[PDB]
Amino acid sequence: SGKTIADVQKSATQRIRISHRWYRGRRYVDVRLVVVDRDGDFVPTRQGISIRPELLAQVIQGLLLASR
Amino acid sequence: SGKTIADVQKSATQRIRISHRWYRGRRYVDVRLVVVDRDGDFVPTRQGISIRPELLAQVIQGLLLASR
Ligand SMILES: [Cl-]
Ligand SMILES: [Cl-]
Ligand SMILES: [Cl-]
Ligand SMILES: [Cl-]
Repeated sequence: SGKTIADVQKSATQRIRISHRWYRGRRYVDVRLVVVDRDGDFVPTRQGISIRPELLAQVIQGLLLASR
Repeated sequence: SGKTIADVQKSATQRIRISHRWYRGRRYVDVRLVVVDRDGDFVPTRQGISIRPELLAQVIQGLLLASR
């Protein structure tokens, strides 16, 4: 599917995965909750968002604003 | 409810909203697709992630790395 850029460990069972995912000729930044399933593998969930490259700077500035 | 920090305009009917949200005493940073239900009325979808403040630096770093 997508190439993993960063895996941020939330807990023993959960991570936020930031990946590049190509779709129909555009490279999205996918930010997604991945959780360990009954087999023990982390698997992506539907709790995630696709950021096209032109919005990525605004999203980062938003997170900086949200920092304390 | 939560407090909106920044909205990133994605399409006419969509934004990526960065907000503060709380569970009882605990603050989180939430990044979420919001979309219209009724006219100009932006409701939150399950397409989003919640980040305790101590993970925010790693999410920012991932996103920056994803720009490359
Ligand atoms: Cl898009
Ligand atoms: Cl783009
Ligand atoms: Cl968390
Ligand atoms: Cl924290």
